Amino acid sequence: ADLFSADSAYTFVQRQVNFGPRIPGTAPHRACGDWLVATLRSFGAAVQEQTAEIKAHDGTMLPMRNIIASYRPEATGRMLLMAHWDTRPVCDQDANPAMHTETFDGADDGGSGVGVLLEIARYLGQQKDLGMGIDIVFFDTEDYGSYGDDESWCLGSQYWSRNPHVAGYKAEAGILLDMVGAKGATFYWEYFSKSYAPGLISAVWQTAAALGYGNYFIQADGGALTDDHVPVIKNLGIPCIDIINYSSKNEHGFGDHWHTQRDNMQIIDKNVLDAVGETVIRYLDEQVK
Ligand SMILES: Cc1cc2nc[nH]c2cc1C
Ligand SMILES: [Mg+2]
Ligand SMILES: [Zn+2]
Repeated sequence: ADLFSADSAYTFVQRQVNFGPRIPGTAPHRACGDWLVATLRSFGAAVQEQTAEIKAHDGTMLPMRNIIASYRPEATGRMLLMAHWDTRPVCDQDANPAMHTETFDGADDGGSGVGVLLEIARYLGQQKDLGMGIDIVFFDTEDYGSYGDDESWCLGSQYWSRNPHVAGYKAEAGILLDMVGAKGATFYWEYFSKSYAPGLISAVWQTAAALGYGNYFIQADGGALTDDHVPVIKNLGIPCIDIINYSSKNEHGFGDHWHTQRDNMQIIDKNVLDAVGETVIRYLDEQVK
């Protein structure tokens, strides 16, 4: 199956990275956001932006910019796809205490999910007579928190889930992609995903298995990860899963590149992007019925 161009997704990641770090409040962030909006529109999506001024953990006032792209916005049966598009300002997990004040590319952490969903949006824009509405949401200000302070992360998704772009917004299911591009990635059952959306997690992991991606989508418990999907679950009641590279066997749970200078384009593996994208596209295809 090649409904999902791995080369194209890779290129989308590289473009994001070549803007420079998409750090909230900086010029590369603004330019990359403009480009994301324009690209989604070029793929036939109706795109709107949700802006707000939000207070970070350190009092910094961030210009949150969520990006919402919709196909068939009038349809009542909807599918939701999510990723965060900001970059963490500092790679304060670098295994070199000197780099805890510098910037990293966020190729996997932010770039990968956005790239996969941009390629999926291209695919969808080529479809005529979609069977369901589809919303692609790029959350801002996901990666600006402090460790141990759970509420300081996922600010864009908190805001959107508490203030959706349409009153009573509902989708049948939600899929969040987070760090879905690194070589050797392992996608285990994230706890909140399986606890609140067991049917969706089963369907997606079995879809991946059927496609030959059981080496990436492992049918075993992973971590309990408070990601952008949890506010959506809690405040909108949408069953959401999180496809995220994480393993308790990793020193940090997340890949060793996470929040280091090594989260750059050299960590990206086209085959991982392809596994995730082919899986998600096949699931969508079998849901628009
Ligand atoms: C702490 C944390 C950091 C992240 N960075 C990208 N996704 C993330 C998810 C969590 C839960
Ligand atoms: Mg493919
Ligand atoms: Zn991060």
